[PDB]
Amino acid sequence: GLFGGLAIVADYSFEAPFDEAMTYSVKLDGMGALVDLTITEGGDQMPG
Amino acid sequence: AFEENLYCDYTPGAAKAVAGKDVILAVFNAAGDKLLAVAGQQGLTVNRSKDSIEITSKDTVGGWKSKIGGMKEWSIENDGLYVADAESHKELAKYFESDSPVCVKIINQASKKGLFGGLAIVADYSFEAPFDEAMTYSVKLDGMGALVDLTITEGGDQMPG
Amino acid sequence: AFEENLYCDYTPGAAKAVAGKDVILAVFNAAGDKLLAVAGQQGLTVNRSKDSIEITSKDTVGGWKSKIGGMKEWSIENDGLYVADAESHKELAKYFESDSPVCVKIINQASKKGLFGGLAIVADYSFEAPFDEAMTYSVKLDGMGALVDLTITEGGDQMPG
Amino acid sequence: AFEENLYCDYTPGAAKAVAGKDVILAVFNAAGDKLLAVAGQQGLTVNRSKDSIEITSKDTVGGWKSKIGGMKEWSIENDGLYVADAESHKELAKYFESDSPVCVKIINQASKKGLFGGLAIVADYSFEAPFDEAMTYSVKLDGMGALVDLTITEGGDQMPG
Repeated sequence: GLFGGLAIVADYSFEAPFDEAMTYSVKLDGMGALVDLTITEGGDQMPG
Repeated sequence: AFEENLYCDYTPGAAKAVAGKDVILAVFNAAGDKLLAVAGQQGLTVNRSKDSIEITSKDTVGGWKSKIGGMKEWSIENDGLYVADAESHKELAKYFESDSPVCVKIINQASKKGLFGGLAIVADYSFEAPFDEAMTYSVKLDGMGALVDLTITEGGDQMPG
Repeated sequence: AFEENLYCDYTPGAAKAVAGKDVILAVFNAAGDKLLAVAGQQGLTVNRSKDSIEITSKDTVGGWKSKIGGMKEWSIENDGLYVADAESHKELAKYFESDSPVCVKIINQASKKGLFGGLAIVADYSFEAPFDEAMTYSVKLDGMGALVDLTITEGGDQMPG
Repeated sequence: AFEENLYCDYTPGAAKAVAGKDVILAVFNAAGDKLLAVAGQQGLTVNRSKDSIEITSKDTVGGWKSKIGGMKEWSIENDGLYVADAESHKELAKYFESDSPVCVKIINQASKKGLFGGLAIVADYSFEAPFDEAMTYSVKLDGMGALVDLTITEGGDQMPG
């Protein structure tokens, strides 16, 4: 793991041109602190 | 499509891609009985943003700012080829002139599932006519309230016809 | 074969060459139950390429830039004689008309071994009819994904029937 | 063709080759009542191509990029001897001047079968006059839309005259 934290979904937008595939873009602002997992133990749980 | 799908994995598990041309924007006419897809669509943008307000104070510990979520907005931008005789364009012009809310819906033609639905106002309706290209329209509608997300809500699968 | 093979040797250790006429391209039909060899092929080309990403930095020493591997893709180009009544050509036309990703494979008729196989789209399908020779057809297919190499993979040896 | 045809096989199984003599390009006149072939044809090419959309992301695995089919387009190139007094060339010139779409088709005049047909625009109409040989012409037609395939669809077997 590299980073972790608690965020709010500030932006969640979509695009769909007629030449390409439908795309999404999400932007999350920080709630409080972001823990940098590269300089601490733990936080190595892979998705699944 | 055989040899036990040794190389050509024909098994469908997920679309994992949606063509842009399959997602369209439609509006409800003045009576609302008919759904009309605006003619000559070539682009579509759906914006959904939420404001964040800072609640930092002297008792905040950790050296990181504190924020919380707030209000939400949504707006839709569409554009493409413009033909004045199209029924959908006439409906859009009537909505713009009469200053009335318009019911809009973003749907997926291929998957036969609706995506988003809302009530908006025609904020912008502009046209451009370059001499070496085709005349084009661009419309922008910002919603006057909630935008129901039909992906996580059952129903809302009606389509133009 | 004898005189202790003093002048001519007959020991099979390898072939040292594979005649191009012995290797052809085959396509699975719409249901994929049959494998059809394309009619009247004359030339075949299989292209496989992998992108390279440059990672040179100020920490790099020795005076040589540093590169790493990246994404890889593949395509197949096949040309030959064209007959409109061939079953393989009819299936290719049906595939081209209606999207319909195609499961193709390169195999060796003489060695009875399959070489490559995978899914692809019919990107190009063109014809030429000069007045001094017979009609020629050309087809170009780009891979949707992995192209399984049957030379180093066990299995994949079904032949057209 | 007897003694069990031990050396002379006359059984017709397939043409296996179509000479360029039998393949011609024909166009419909302004009224469309009479279809006529282009005078002095010498060479013909038909190009049909499909776009590929890359959909590679961080979710794909195996080291191969992912692509899907896209749009379609087609064109026809035809070169040969120019006879300015020919009715076919007069019709082509009228179409080029009046910028009206032209209906064209490809005919296998020997097998009495049609191959392709559709609407097109005359993008190029050029003539070269070397002092050694005859003065020639070249025409390029771009498709306005669908180029239907007569080899897999019934009908489309009308002939010039």
